[PDB]
Amino acid sequence: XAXVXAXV
Amino acid sequence: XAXVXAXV
DNA sequence: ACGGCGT
DNA sequence: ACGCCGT
Ligand SMILES: *C(=O)c1cnc2ccccc2n1
Ligand SMILES: *C(=O)c1cnc2ccccc2n1
Ligand SMILES: *C(=O)c1cnc2ccccc2n1
Ligand SMILES: *C(=O)c1cnc2ccccc2n1
Ligand SMILES: [Mn+2]
Ligand SMILES: [Mn+2]
Ligand SMILES: [Mn+2]
Repeated sequence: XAXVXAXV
Repeated sequence: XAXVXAXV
């Protein structure tokens, strides 16, 4: 759920 | 995650 | 269920 | 010269 590199 | 030049 | 960078 | 995540 976090998007810091993927944003799932 | 660090932004020293890119800031991802 | 997910992965990324440039000055 | 630089490292981080939650629904
Ligand atoms: C988002 O909150 C989140 C939390 N845990 C994960 C585990 C694996 C893939 C993606 C995830 N996203
Ligand atoms: C994004 O691509 C990504 C990859 N690895 C991580 C590890 C810990 C927190 C955030 C991250 N983001
Ligand atoms: C941020 O903490 C971070 C860590 N590792 C990376 C590797 C590749 C591109 C971006 C990154 N960001
Ligand atoms: C920013 O553009 C950038 C490029 N290369 C690096 C290498 C090591 C630490 C920080 C960096 N920042
Ligand atoms: Mn990964
Ligand atoms: Mn580079
Ligand atoms: Mn977590």
